[PDB]
Formats: sequence, structure tokens, C-alpha cells
Amino acid sequence: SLFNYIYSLMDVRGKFLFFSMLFITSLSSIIISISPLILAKITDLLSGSLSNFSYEYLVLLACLYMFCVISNKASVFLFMILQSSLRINMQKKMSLKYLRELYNENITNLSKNNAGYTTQSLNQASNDIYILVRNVSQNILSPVIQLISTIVVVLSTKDWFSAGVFFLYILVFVIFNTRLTGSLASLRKHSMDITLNSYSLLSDTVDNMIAAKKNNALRLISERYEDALTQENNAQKKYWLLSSKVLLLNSLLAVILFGSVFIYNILGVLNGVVSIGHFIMITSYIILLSTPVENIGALLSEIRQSMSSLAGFIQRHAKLNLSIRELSFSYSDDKKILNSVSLDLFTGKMYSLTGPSGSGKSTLVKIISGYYKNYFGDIYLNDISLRNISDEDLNDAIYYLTQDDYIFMDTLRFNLRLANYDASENEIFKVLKLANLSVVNNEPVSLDTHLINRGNNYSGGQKQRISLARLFLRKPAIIIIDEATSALDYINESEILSSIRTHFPDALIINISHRINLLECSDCVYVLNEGNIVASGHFRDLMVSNEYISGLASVTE
Amino acid sequence: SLFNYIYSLMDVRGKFLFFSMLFITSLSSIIISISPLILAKITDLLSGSLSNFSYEYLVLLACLYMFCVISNKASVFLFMILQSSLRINMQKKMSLKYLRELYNENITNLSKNNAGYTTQSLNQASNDIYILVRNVSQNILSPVIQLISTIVVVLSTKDWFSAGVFFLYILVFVIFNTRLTGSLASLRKHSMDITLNSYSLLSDTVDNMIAAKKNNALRLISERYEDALTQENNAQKKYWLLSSKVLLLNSLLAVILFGSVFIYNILGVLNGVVSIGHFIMITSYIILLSTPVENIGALLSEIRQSMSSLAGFIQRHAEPSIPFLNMERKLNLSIRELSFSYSDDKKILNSVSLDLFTGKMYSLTGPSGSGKSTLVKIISGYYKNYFGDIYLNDISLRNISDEDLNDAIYYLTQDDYIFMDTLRFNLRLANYDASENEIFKVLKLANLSVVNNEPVSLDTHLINRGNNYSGGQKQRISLARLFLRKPAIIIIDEATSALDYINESEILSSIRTHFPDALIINISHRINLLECSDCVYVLNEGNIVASGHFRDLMVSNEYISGLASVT
Ligand SMILES: Nc1ncnc2c1ncn2[C@@H]1O[C@H](COP(=O)(O)OP(=O)(O)NP(=O)(O)O)[C@@H](O)[C@H]1O
Ligand SMILES: Nc1ncnc2c1ncn2[C@@H]1O[C@H](COP(=O)(O)OP(=O)(O)NP(=O)(O)O)[C@@H](O)[C@H]1O
Ligand SMILES: [Mg+2]
Ligand SMILES: [Mg+2]
Repeated sequence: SLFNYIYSLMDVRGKFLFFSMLFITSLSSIIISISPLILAKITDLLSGSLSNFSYEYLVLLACLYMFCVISNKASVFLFMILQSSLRINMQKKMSLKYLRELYNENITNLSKNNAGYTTQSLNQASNDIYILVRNVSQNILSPVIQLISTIVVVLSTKDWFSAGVFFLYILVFVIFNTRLTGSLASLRKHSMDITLNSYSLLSDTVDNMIAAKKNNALRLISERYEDALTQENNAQKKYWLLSSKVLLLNSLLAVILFGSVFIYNILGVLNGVVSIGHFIMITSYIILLSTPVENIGALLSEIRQSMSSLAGFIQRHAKLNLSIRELSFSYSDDKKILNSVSLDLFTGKMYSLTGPSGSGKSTLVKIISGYYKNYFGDIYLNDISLRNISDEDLNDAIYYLTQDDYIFMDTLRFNLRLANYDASENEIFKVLKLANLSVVNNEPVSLDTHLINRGNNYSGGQKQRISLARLFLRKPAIIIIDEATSALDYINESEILSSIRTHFPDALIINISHRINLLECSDCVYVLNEGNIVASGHFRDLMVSNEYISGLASVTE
Repeated sequence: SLFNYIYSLMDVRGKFLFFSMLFITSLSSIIISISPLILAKITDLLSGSLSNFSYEYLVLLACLYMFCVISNKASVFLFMILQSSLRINMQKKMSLKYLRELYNENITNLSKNNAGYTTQSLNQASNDIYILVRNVSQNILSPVIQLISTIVVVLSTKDWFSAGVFFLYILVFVIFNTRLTGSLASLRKHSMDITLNSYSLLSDTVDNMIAAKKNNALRLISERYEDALTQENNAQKKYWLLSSKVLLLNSLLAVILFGSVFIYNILGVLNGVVSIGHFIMITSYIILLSTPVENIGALLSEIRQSMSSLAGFIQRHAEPSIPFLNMERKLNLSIRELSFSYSDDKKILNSVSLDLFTGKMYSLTGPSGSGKSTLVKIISGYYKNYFGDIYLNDISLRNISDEDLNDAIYYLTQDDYIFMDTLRFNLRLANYDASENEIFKVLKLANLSVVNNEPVSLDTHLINRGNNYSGGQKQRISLARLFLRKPAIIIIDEATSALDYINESEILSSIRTHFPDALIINISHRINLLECSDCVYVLNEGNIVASGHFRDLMVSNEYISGLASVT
């Protein structure tokens, strides 16, 4: 499942580059596994006679050893060039898949993480893929070829002690390291998660740096980050201590077992039972074997470490008449936000909704917008349930102007093209007049105006006008205005709301406001209090009967 | 400049670990540079003698070669363990320095770049320090010892051709690689900057993902990112192609010059002019020299690459107050001919003259372009590049420190800045030494003591941008922060807009009662807030068009007449 995802990230070019890395590393392993027999033939030849044909043969063997070294050094440079070229090839498809994965996630899941967390999650996952790609193509065929060749030729020389101890080392190595690889993977995954938590805390402090600066308390903001970095260091030191203990125990086992083979051949050469050519062949195999053993040690650890951390990443990723009947909602089971709210709204009519901050005006309208789907009750559109409507169809029929502004760090043209991609440059400027954003500071507005992070190069009211302009480019049946014109003066506010009603005449408009101006101009007003509709009717009728609406009208005087 | 900054990042433990890495790498280089002489002596002892060589001396030499190999393999493992331990040691001090560097920057410089850019900037800079630490500890003493040793012993054997060509190789290598290292550093820095630009665009799409989702246009958001990644790939391929061309030219030079030395000693051994012991010593030197040459090639490139990219980071982030000034209890604001521009193209505020006094509530209004927020941001000390003068009790704003100004003036911003932490953390931002009972008293003052008919716990975790609380409930957190501070001037820039008439009027009354001797400046487009004030100021197109009582301005002023038409 996880390997399938990695194989899908590479294109036709990526497949070739991956198999070229696997081929080059396998071919190099065959060539270098011949080297110790060449040294053995050089060594014995030196002890013997030194005829004309013995010097010519020595020179030939010296060239073969040189070719063996050159082939291995050219293969590590070719693996490097192909590996980096494959990194470039895979990263574009990996990043685009991640962005499209985030687009398909629900609002609740999106809001629980952080951008700094999100960008660093891609960094950790992309690294794990790079690690896994390297370990297959490089640490599979290459070490097996070299370990098999070593045992085969040492068995051929009838040296049962060397071939036996060499086999014994691989057998103990694989058993011991796989018995501890699970502990290394857990400690590394736990460290990487704390690392993500440290990035979210840094990202959070930088986004609210203006608030931290004006309230001072550099002590408070830095202590929070210092405690996150201390948790990060302790988790890193735990992994460091275990991995270094494994490296030292694996090194100590190598000097005992391979050292025993070295002393056995030393005593063999002294007593006259073993030849110098065979002794040099054995010592050169001890040195040769270190590289494949290092690759097996990395293969076992990096596959269990990167597979564990990449498993966590994949898991994390995995004419309209509105009729709301007995709608009940809770964010957490502990506390009830909306209880049995029953409404019946009709096309072409402008409705108003008000109440205190805890009543749940935004929640109710977010459920109509399809932000949250875990609700008890029924919401219909022309006798069609919201549950039976797709998110794409609901986004076309209903347009929700959020309480908070979401301005993209790009041109004004990009911010308006978010509402409609096929919009002509003349059509976008027509929408600017409708949003009263055609002229700013007695100079015309250009669509190429670059807007900085959070659109803070524009005033609060000017940001609201960008969001209102996006509405004019869409074609909805239901329009929801959740305190979207609060930072506008009475002139701009009334001018834009009239433009919404004229351009969208057959539109069900739901307006959330705490001001008399917006409540008076509506067909019907609904008072939501502690999650339930306490009062309903015309604004003038509510002024007398309802206490909350009455007190709102007396603020004008 | 740069190296001093890196040396300061290491503590007493970091200094030891760094010099241990430098020592272990240098010691190992001496030991391994002996190895080709041991092989020469093995070869000579066997060569010629028909098994009449001393076996005891052969065994001793075989053990010395084995020790030389083991010492070198133990040194790379010790370097690894010390390097990773030094990475852990240095990263905490590096990250804390970066956060405190960002705190001391001005608002204009912080608004230039997104948090995704900020987090990735630390990633790039921390990597560059790691690279530079490795090159100075492992790529300086180790290759010089090995290159000097090789030339010295080959000169000792009177082999002027091998010693000459080996010197020729190093001389051509250093000249050719340093003549291209400038091109590599430029291409890599340009690639790393495009990488930061890609991270800012991803971070920007995720922060506005809800807006992208509800408007659809996955096409638009993905195409923006696809074009950023294509710019990233093209910049990477440019560097890849040049570095691989350098590697192939350096490799081809090595097979020509070191191949010439190999053939010369081959013909020397065939003709009988050179010994086999000397031939093996020369070939083993050819093999040995690859590792130091690789380290010199890395030293030249990685210092010019990492120093170039780390210079940009230091430049962007790195680039007269009264000592222990005692601010008065009661402060009067005197703004004389204040003029301000964000960019030289247009004037935002022109010659605005005000005189506000302690204990009095003033109102400020006008259109969106007039600059109410900008004017009050300048009083708050957001921007310092202004023409004119602003005084506090005949003390210039320029002569007041940022910490003293933040104590005397509290500015309630138009936008809410809620920290992703507990409610206690969000309120302790205003005062660190606040008692748990004192913080709950402030919650009543902000009408945030009870929510949803249940008492508020100070341990309530607030999510990203505090979006687990309503828009009005977020404003109450900001208002609660005011009650924990002790200011002389309070500025309310549309800070109660998302509150109903009950909460709004209840909180504003609580502000005036708790801070009686406070100069209050209120920005609003609503009649409710303008009527309740001692004096109203109309700002239009960057200048004060009208000043006086609300009733006097109601008739005369055009802007306030447009507001009065509600009923
Ligand atoms: N994401 C969330 N998780 C948990 N509780 C939430 C969340 N969003 C809102 N609430 C709570 O739900 C209640 C209603 O929130 P909301 O619907 O935003 O308020 P509102 O009635 O629109 N008020 P206002 O926007 O301030 O004018 C409050 O008690 C909030 O704290
Ligand atoms: N950072 C900035 N860079 C450039 N122009 C800016 C910046 N901030 C504000 N402006 C412009 O300066 C003018 C005044 O901005 P600002 O001080 O926020 O407005 P305001 O008078 O508070 N209006 P409003 O908040 O909408 O009721 C407008 O033309 C803005 O576009
Ligand atoms: Mg709301
Ligand atoms: Mg403003």
C-alpha cells in the first residue's frame, strides 16, 4: 500500500532513473566482489618466481584491480547524479498531490493543525520517501550479491572457519539489529512529532508577533518555545543514545568475530597451514564486508523508521426555499450549541438573524453552508436533503460571506478569480464598481495590485469589499451575509446591499447583524438565544413584543 | 562576521564536541597516510624472496595495516556520533535566537513575509550552519595532512614524475574548481529563494483553504502552486546540470593525470627501472588521494555556497530613547503636523494636527481611505518613518522606547490576534505575574466569565486563529488583555464591532470606570459611539476636515450627515 503510493509518484522518466540506480549498484557489486581474488593472485605471485611472464601477469592483475576501484567510484557518482535527478522528478508530483489531498479534507480536520505544521509535514514525508527510494535501489541487491559471493569463494578455498564465522556474523547481525529496530522507529517517530509541534508553535508566535510585541512579554512567548525545544532535545537525545549504543555493540561484535578470523589465519600462516595469498584474500574480505554490512544495517533501520513515520502521515490524510426542521448541533458532545431550531425561509425574500455571541448564528449558517455534517435533524432545499447534496452543488447554490476575511497573498485579480476562473478582465472590473472598490484614494484601482499576507496593505472595510466582490462573480440561489459589512460606513454598506438585491433579485438572503439598520430593511427577523429561536416576525412587531429587540432600538436615541 | 555568529551558537559542551571532531579527523588522517608505506614494505618483503622472508615481521606489518583501517573506521563513527550530538546542542540556541531576532524587527519587515517562509528560512539557515560546521571540522586539517604527506614521501623515493603530477593535479583542481564555485553558489542561492517562495505560496493556500474550498477553483489554487514548483524544478535542474558537468570534468582530469602516473610505473616495473614495492605504494597513493580530493572539492564549494545563502539570511532579518524614563500617571497627546506615507507614490496622512487631553473620551471617523488605523498605529509606534512631531507631556515619541510606549499606550487592534494556547496564556500575554484569581476577575470585566450557560475554565484550549470561539468572543479576549494592563492612553479601533448592544455598552462602561484617568480614542462608523464622546474628529483623505461636539458636526459635516441618515 505504502510502496504502491511511492511507485505512483514516479513517471516514465522516474521509473527509468530508479531502475538505472538499481542496475548500476548491482553491476558495481559484482565487479568489486572479484577484487579480493585479484589481490590474492598478486600476493602469491610475489612469493614465487619472477619471470618475464610473471611481471606481465602482475601488471594485468594490477590493471584489473584498478578497473574494479574505478568502476565502483564511477558507480557512486552515477548513483548520486541519478538520485538527485529522481528527487527533482518526484517532488513536483508529491507536493501537488499533498495540496489536492488538503483540499478534499473537511473544515474540522483542516482547522485542528497549523500551516507551519502543514509545510513541515510535507518536509518529513518527502524525506521519508527519499530515504525509502535510496534503500531499495541501493541497499537490496548490492549487499546480497557481496555477502553471497564472499561465502561462496571462501567455501571454495575449503576454509570452513572463515566462511562459517562470516556466516555467523551476518546471522547474529540480522537477528540483533531487527530485535532493536522497533525501538529506534518508535523513538524517531515520537521525536519527529514533537518537531512538528515545535514548528506549529513557532508558526503561531510569528503569525501573532504584532500582539506579542505590543504587549511585550518576550519572556512568555520565548519560554513557550524554549519548553517546546527542550521537549524536542530530550526526544532527540533518547534516540541518539540508543542508536550510538547499537553502533558501538555492532562495532564490538565485528572486532571479536572478524578479529577471530584474522588471528586464525595469522596462526595459520606462522605454523605453515595457510598460504600468504589466502591470508591476504581473507583480510581483504574482512575489509570488503564492512560496506555491505553497513548497507544491511541501514536497510533494516531506515525501512522500519521511514515506514513507521510515513504510515502516520498517510493515516492523518485519510429558486431555493430553505426548510430547516428540528436542527440540533454540538461541536463536542459535552455542550449543545443548537437545539431543535425550526425555520422556513423562501426565495426572493431577505431574512435577518440576531442574538448574543453564544447563541450560534454562525454555527447555524455554517451547517447550511455544509461546513459540518454531523447534525441531528433535517435541512431541505426544494424538498431535497442537504445530506443528499454534494459539496460542489451546495457551493454553487449557496454562497456564504464569512465573518472573517480570507484574502490571498497575490494580485487583486487572483483574489476575484477565486470566485470564477473563466472571468474576463472587463467582467472583473465591472464587479469592482459593484463592490465600491473601483477607485481608492482618488486614483483608479488596477487589477494587478499586489496584496500582502492577510491583505494587511488594505483597510478593514476594503478587505470586506474584496469578499463582497467575489459574490458578484458567482451565481447563487442563497446568499448568507455573516457580519460581512461591519467595517463599512452607512453609505457603502447600503449601496453594496442594494447592489446585491438588484443583481440577484430571486435570491434568499440571510443577514447576521447586531445593528438596527440591517434588521429594519428585512422581510422577517429571527432572534436566536442560547441555541433556540426565541422570537420571529417583522422588525416593528418584534420591537414591542421582544425585550432584546426593544433595547436594541433605544440605542439610536 | 559569519563565523563569529556560528562560534557563539555553541556552549562549553558545543566547543568541546566541535574540537573533538577536529582532533579525531586530524589524528585519523596521520594514521591512514602511513598505510601505503606499510603495503610497500609488505610487497618488498615478499617480492624477490622465495618464501625466505621473516614471517614475524610480515604478521607485525599486517597488524599495523589492520590498525590503520580500524582507526579510520572508528574515527568516521566517532565523527558521526559527535556531529549529531553537536546538531542537538546547537539547534535550541539557534531557534531561540531567531524568535528573539523576529521580536526586535519592525512591523513593516514582519508583514513582508508569511510564517511558512519564516519556518523554512530557519530550515535553510540551520542547514547552512550544519554544512559549514562539517567543512571546517572535517574538510580543513584532514585533506592538507594527507596531501602534504603524499607529496613528501613520493619526493623521498626520488620519484619526480609521480610527485610532480600529483602536485600538478592539486594545482589544476584548486584553480578550476574555484573558477566555477561562484557560478554554483549563485545558482543554488537562486534555487533556495524560489524554494522559499514555493513554501510561502503553500502556506498561503492552507491558511485560506476554507475560502478556496467554498469557492471551488481547485484548478486556480493548484495551478498557482504548479507554476511555483515548475520555477523550483527549472532552478534545480540548472544547478544539477552544472554540478554534474563539474564532477565529470574533475573525474576525467583524474583518469588522465593519475592514469599517466599508473602507466609510467607499469612501464617502469616491466623495464626493471621501478620496484614492485614502489609500484604498489604509488597505486595505493592514487586510491588514497581520492578521499582528500573529494573533501577539498566539498570545502571549496560548500563554504562559497553556504556562506552565500547564509549571508542573504543575516541581511534580510538583521536589516535615540531616554534612559529609564518615568512616564506620568496622566498623559496628554499632542500631534503637530503629522504626515505619513506607506510608499513614496501616495500620501496617507497630511499635516494632521491634534491636541487630546487626559481623562477625556475622543472619537475618530471617516471613509475607508482616510487613515484612522494608520494614524493610531503611528501613535502606537508601529511605524517610525514619519514627518512631524507627536508628544506625550512635552516628550517626543522618537525619544520614547518601545517598551515604555507599550506600557503607557494600549491599542486594541481592528483584527484579533489570538494565540493557539490556553485562555490563561492569551490573558497572561498582557501581564506575566497575574494571579489566577486576578485573571478570573478580568474575565467578568470582559463578559467572558460564563459562556453557553456554563462557567469558563482558564484551561480552555483555543485552536488556530482562535476559531473555536465566535467573532465577538475573540474580541472579548483582546478586551480582557486591556484590563490586566495599566495604561494612560487606550485606543479602541473598531474593537467591539462583533458585540451586541448589551455586551458592547457593558464593556465600554467597564473600561471607563476601571481606567478613569485615561485618554480614550475610539474609531467607529456607528452613531452610538460618536454621541457618547467629549469631542469627535472627522478624518477625510488624510486630513482632519471637522472637529467638535457630535451635535455641531451632525449638521455641518457631510460624512457625519451620511451616518445620521440611518433613521
Ligand atoms: N469550532 C468551534 N468549536 C467549538 N465551539 C465552537 C466553535 N465555533 C464556535 N463555537 C461555540 O459555539 C457557540 C456559537 O458560536 P458562533 O456560531 O460563532 O457564534 P455567533 O452566535 O455567530 N456569535 P458572534 O459571531 O460573536 O456574533 C459559542 O459558544 C462558541 O464558543
Ligand atoms: N500596509 C499598507 N500599505 C499600503 N497602503 C496601506 C497599508 N495599510 C493601509 N493602507 C492604505 O491606507 C489607507 C488607510 O488605511 P487604514 O488606516 O487601514 O484605513 P481606515 O481609515 O482605518 N479605514 P477602515 O478601517 O476601513 O474603516 C487606505 O487607502 C489603505 O489602502
Ligand atoms: Mg458569528
Ligand atoms: Mg481601519
